[PDB]
Amino acid sequence: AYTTAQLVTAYTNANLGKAPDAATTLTLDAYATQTQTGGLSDAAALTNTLKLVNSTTAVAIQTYQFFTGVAPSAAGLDFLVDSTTNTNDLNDAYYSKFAQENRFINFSINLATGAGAGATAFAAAYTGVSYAQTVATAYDKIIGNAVATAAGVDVAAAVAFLSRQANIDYLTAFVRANTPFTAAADIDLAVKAALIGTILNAATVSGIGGYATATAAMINDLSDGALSTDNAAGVNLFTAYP
Amino acid sequence: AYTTAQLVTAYTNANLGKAPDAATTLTLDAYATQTQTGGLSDAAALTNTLKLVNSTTAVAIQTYQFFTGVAPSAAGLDFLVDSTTNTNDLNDAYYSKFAQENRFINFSINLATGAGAGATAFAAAYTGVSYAQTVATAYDKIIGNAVATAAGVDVAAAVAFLSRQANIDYLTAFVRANTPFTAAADIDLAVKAALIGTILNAATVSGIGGYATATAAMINDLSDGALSTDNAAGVNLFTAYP
Ligand SMILES: [Ca+2]
Ligand SMILES: [Ca+2]
Ligand SMILES: [Ca+2]
Ligand SMILES: [Ca+2]
Ligand SMILES: [Ca+2]
Ligand SMILES: [Ca+2]
Repeated sequence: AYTTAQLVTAYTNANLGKAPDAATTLTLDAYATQTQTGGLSDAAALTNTLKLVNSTTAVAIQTYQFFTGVAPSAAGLDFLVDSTTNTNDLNDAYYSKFAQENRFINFSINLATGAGAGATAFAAAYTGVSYAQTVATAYDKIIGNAVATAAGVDVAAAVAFLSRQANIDYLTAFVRANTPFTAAADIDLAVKAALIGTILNAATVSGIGGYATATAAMINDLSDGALSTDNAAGVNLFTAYP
Repeated sequence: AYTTAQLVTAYTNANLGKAPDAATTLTLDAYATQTQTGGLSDAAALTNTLKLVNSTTAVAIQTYQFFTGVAPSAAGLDFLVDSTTNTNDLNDAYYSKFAQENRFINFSINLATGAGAGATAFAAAYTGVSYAQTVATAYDKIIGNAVATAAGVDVAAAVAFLSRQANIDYLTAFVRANTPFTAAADIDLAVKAALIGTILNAATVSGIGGYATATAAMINDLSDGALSTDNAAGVNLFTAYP
């Protein structure tokens, strides 16, 4: 049985010091009183609280891992998610009109195709490969192929959907309008980045797959105020949370 | 848990020093990260890596064994698969437009009907025997008859399929067009060679049978850089890997 004042601290630390909106406070309060009456277990209530921190936090953990091979340190996360120093950060004014999806896509393009940390590596790895293959291989890296089938979702139908011509056309226009790229190679390269972003979203929303399960456990550890692993130059998800 | 840099060395040695394409690197990378998250066992990941070396390598091991009675030595394999000296080799320019199937057929005709090593022996063994019998006996030699039935595949339906008149007609035209044979006996002889080739393909793609299981174990041994058996004048599969 959690007091509503415990669920707010659990939410605050997950959001790295951003105190929840008036609306969500009411949501948390419901989760509290549903545990006092035994209509909800303890672990269940805490999971739902941390599900609300998806857009703000999970966006920074997951993308950093996929592109740079390592999730950001606690100190680093602070900077990306909720800080005094970064004027524009994930839970700040700049981003208040981006949905969940467009947040993932934003982060991806930043890290991948720019002067971002992942540019040089991602540029060499995904050169001269087709849209179809980009999606198929990435799907398996993130969500697993065996895991998805056991979970009951049909892989083939999903991969086909992501790589259909209509989808690719939509992104091409999107990337051309938004990003300052004009070269034919860089646009091609950025579209792939946006696709992987779309997959990361699709993963974190369903809870299936290796990436999603590890990120969940990192946020759980981050909940109580202190991050146990907290290597100075980044925490590799798959090492730390088996 | 394999690092993606381990799976590439495992692939490279199997391909005898040919470094994988950009596309396949992405495939291997997925297999790595699926072992770090425990959505895939270790042995399973390594098998799938070596499954990718089928077209290049397994083609040289299996055909040599069937026609000359012995798989090529490590030094020999180098020459056939990936070398400086042989301008045209299996993982080189000449063969880049042949599918898996047409590779098997190519190797078979070479070794069997030409001035190839197997010509004299294969010529005496398969003279004055019908298409039906050629297929039936070969099926049993390669895939086993008991083994296939236990595996659940119905033998009778498969053998009939391979020896139907339509199939024979297709090959006759194929052999006439491609190979420099004009005599009525040599064409007949080459068609049989092409049939056995087709069976070798059908074997290595399903994983059933004695030939396929032994070739798999030879490639596994070849994976780590050094071939244990490595007799100078050839390795007999069935002796070395029981
Ligand atoms: Ca803070
Ligand atoms: Ca701020
Ligand atoms: Ca902790
Ligand atoms: Ca070599
Ligand atoms: Ca060569
Ligand atoms: Ca060895």
